[PDB]
Amino acid sequence: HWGYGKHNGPEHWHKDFPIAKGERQSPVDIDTHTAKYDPSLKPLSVSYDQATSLRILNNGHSFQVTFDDSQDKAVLKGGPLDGTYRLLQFHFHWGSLDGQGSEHTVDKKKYAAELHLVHWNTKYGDVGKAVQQPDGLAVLGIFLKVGSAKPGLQKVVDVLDSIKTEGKSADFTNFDPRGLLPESLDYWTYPGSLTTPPLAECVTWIVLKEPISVSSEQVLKFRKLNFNGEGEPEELMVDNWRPAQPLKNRQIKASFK
Ligand SMILES: CC(=O)[C@H]1CC[C@H]2[C@@H]3CC[C@H]4C[C@H](OS(N)(=O)=O)CC[C@]4(C)[C@H]3CC[C@]12C
Ligand SMILES: [Zn+2]
Repeated sequence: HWGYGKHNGPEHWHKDFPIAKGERQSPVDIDTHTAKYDPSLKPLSVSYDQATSLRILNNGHSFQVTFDDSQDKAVLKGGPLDGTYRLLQFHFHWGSLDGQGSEHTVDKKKYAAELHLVHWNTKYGDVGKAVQQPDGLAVLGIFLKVGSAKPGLQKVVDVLDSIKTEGKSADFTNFDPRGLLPESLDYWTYPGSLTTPPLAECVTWIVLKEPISVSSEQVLKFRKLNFNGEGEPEELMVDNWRPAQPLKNRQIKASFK
């Protein structure tokens, strides 16, 4: 039932998922001047050398690239995290136009899109158990601006024609997510939630300061995806972002001065 439209979008989600009005909801506006530099924060450890991508899927809300998370092959550690988080999938949020699409904002600035690399804490054994824990998930968030192409994204863009509508999936092996990362791992971090139903308050957010640049042609291909299933009225998969939620009693910490 839930989606991003007038009648089922973010302003409606609290009816099925009352935690939507909870104390640690995501995304948020990152007020860069209010974020506290924390010299105690460790550099983020991103270990993706042995990542095994499996499939690419249109779930009717985004598309995701799924990984083998049955072993510690692609893990996030350090930064604000205690222990080891396995990469499950990455997906994106994007806009109908370049001036919107990101879920996090930076001083109220919206980017064209936001990449989420979703990881779960191995101490909880499976992602279903991890989403029931306040430190279950770590999501690495990367902003996309429009300019030069990101060569590492092109393999993703080129298969989207094969998963146009909700339910479609394809083999997507040997995709290296290191090709999606910016130079700097400087980050902001805060305790938050999933940004779609069920909006579980299980996420340590790690949002990189440095955006990646993608081309207009790359993001145009995201906008050709469909929310609808094949044979239903065509509704472009655009504006699949939740707006910024109240920060309430939280502190955003910066890894950098
Ligand atoms: C209730 C469940 O079975 C959980 C276990 C794993 C969860 C998924 C983990 C991956 C995240 C990514 C994502 O969240 S985000 N934007 O905060 O990274 C959309 C929700 C979704 C699909 C989650 C939906 C709820 C799932 C399926
Ligand atoms: Zn997301």
